[PDB]
Amino acid sequence: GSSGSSGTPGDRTGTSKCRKAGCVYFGTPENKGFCTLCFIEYSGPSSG
Ligand SMILES: [Zn+2]
Repeated sequence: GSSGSSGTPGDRTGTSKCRKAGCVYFGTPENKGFCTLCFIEYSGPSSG
């Protein structure tokens, strides 16, 4: 039950999309641009 949401539902999601290009989710200023998902990977080691 939102008051008047124009865009997409969420709390402290952000206005700009995730820094990454191949990412549908949105990004955040706290995650240095990246989104919740990426933000995690950023720290964790990636392979392939
Ligand atoms: Zn992302």
